[PDB]
Amino acid sequence: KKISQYACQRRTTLNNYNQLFTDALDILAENDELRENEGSCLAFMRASSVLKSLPFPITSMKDTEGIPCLGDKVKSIIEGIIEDGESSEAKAVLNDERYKSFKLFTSVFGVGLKTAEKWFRMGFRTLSKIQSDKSLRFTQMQKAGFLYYEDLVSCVNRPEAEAVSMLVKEAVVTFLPDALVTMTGGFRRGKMTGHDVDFLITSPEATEDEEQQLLHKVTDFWKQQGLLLYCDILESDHAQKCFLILKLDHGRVHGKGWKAIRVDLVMCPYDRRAFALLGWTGSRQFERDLRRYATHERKMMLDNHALYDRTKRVFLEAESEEEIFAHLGLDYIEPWERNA
DNA sequence: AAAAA
DNA sequence: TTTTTGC
DNA sequence: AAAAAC
Ligand SMILES: Nc1ccn([C@H]2CC[C@@H](COP(=O)(O)OP(=O)(O)OP(=O)(O)O)O2)c(=O)n1
Ligand SMILES: [Mg+2]
Ligand SMILES: [Mg+2]
Ligand code: NA
Repeated sequence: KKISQYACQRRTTLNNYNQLFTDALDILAENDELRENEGSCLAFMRASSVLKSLPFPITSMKDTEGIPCLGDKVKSIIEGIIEDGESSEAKAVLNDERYKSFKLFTSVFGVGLKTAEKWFRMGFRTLSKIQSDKSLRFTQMQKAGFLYYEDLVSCVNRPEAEAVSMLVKEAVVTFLPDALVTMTGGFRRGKMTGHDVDFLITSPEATEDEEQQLLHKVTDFWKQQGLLLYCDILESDHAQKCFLILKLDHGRVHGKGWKAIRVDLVMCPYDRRAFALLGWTGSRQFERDLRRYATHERKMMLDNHALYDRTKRVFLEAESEEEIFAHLGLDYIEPWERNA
């Protein structure tokens, strides 16, 4: 069986037999993201992804024969881990002051690569020193990121994700009773934890205006209940979406009595719900490779809204994810097998 | 950093 | 070798 | 007026 270089042609389940290798490759990838080396970052993410798909652990260099996305640099890293159970390259990154600061600072909601680099060059090394500084000015996103830091840093579990699903569905059906709400992201792929809870909302009978107002109505409703801790709505991925922080009462889940949860809502037109569901189910790596496969192997363009055939100069229709896979000439990969 | 063009 | 990497 | 939310 020839392992494909594309995550969309691999079944990647949550039982990872090569976490010793992939934890090291994930660290090296993250460091290349920080050093703005996009190419080397992507090569380590693809190597890590292919090893996550293996149905067995790598125990010798012979085991890497025929595996794609493993060049000489990556094979040197694997060799070193086989040697003593550790990666000297990943260990050097874990001890690097810039890397430590970037991981720590970007762990705050509202802090990305640019702000983390700025704070590092200002001489900041701890979150306590950043928060207590009287000259720094924080965005509304960063204020929320610091205020709900401990809750957001400890990730969401499945009872919490299910409790959030109930809250989202309850709010959405009050303004659109025919609306279909689907939990997407990691949790749809069978993950037991996640940094956030994502939802795809669609309605078969809503108007263009009704579709536009739903996220504003749902967030105003939560604001009135005192459950909206943060809200950023992006007007109509070109679909209308919102990045939220919701107050999840402990009583709803099967101290302060509540937990701050990162929630993302995406609203899409009913017809395009298969493309949106596919795009928002992920994983990130699965999505990139789906689009890369479509471009390089089928001369097709795929995105969260549509599938276009560049040769035939026609858009291809789909009522399900299965139909999208069939258009692309791919065997159907179940959501729990997309953990690339 | 790896594979395609 | 140069180009591409989710355009 | 970037910058984050990727
Ligand atoms: N750079 C990205 C980020 C997100 N997504 C898509 C696919 C994953 C989906 C979910 O967004 P995330 O929450 O960032 O992904 P995740 O699977 O849900 O991871 P987590 O469980 O940690 O939230 O959106 C993507 O295609 N590319
Ligand atoms: Mg998610
Ligand atoms: Mg998300
Ligand atoms: Na962040």
